[PDB]
Amino acid sequence: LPLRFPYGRPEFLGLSQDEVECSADHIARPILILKETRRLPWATGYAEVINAGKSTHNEDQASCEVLTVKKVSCHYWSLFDGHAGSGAAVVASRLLQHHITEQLQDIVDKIPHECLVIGALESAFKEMDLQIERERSSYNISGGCTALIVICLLGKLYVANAGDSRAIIIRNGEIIPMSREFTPETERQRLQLLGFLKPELLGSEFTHLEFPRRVLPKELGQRMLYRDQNMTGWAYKKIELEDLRFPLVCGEGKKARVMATIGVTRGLGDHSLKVCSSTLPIKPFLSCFPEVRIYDLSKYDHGSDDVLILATDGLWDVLSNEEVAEAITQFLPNCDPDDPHRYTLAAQDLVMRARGVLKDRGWRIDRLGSGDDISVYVIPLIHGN
Ligand SMILES: [Mn+2]
Ligand SMILES: [Mn+2]
Ligand SMILES: [Mn+2]
Repeated sequence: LPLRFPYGRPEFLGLSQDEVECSADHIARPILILKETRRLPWATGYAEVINAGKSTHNEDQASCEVLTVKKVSCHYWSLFDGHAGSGAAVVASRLLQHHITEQLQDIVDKIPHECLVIGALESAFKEMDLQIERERSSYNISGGCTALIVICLLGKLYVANAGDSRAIIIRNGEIIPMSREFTPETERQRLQLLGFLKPELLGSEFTHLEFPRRVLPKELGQRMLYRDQNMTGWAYKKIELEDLRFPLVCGEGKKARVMATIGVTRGLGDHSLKVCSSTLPIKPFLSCFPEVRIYDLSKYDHGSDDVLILATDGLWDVLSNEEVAEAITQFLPNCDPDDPHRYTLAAQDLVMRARGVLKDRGWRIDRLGSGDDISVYVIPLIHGN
């Protein structure tokens, strides 16, 4: 089938086709930034690298614009971390904002108003999914992608997250988390519940229960700790045949997985994803619905160095919130607070601090660099006062 949109890098980078090829160098790993002569809304800074060489395309995508919800002005920043291809990421980065605009036009003025714009976003994500499900048949939309977006609507920042990217606010050196990551660990109980009530999704290969280690057949009938979908701690249970299957949810942290395949549990796409060497679908245990978090901009007067950082797992997998905050409060004093390439250079710094430098034959931050794609938005919160 033909692609739905041609693969590329975020539009606002204004790249020629040859420049895109020139950026896909797994060796050089150029850290593409926004041009001096191309300004983004709020003077937002963006920086970007390609993987170390695990996939020939940069499967991260991003886009941002000022949209107009009329029967009006809504700032939009988006970050999509694609996997198993680039179709989802590209499509979502071109059409989600339109799904946002539409779902907003329906509520453009005893339910608080913020609950309608939240509901607008969760409805929007659901219709970006679906559209990817129908057009999957007529277009090549490969893989899936995590989606993290923020809109600005009437002085409130809505950060909607569906994936493992992360958005934090640094306000006077204080880090304010504006998203939470969605993993088998943070979301075990939603999954185990679904395995129990809809057992055919486990299909006699997975148990909805969870055990502290791999359950051997020599322990068949022994007492052993387990965790159930409505449990937080652990209890014993006489191991009983069915518990020899592979555990639906297993691992610890960046080790945790659902059905030994995927480590992130929300996002878009992946309608066809099945377990390795199985006919078992995966998308049931997934959710396109984001968690929206709100930030009222008028409740505080922002300096020049009070930023909103959006990055994909490529950054947060190697650097800590703290580490990021430090490196950003330490970089911005270097640039004239009136300079607008400021934040583009802050982003480029973050990317550099995570990409690393190619040592003997590896990338090193004597800690190791990041080999995932890295995309970083540094949004200045002064432009919202
Ligand atoms: Mn990816
Ligand atoms: Mn990740
Ligand atoms: Mn990634």
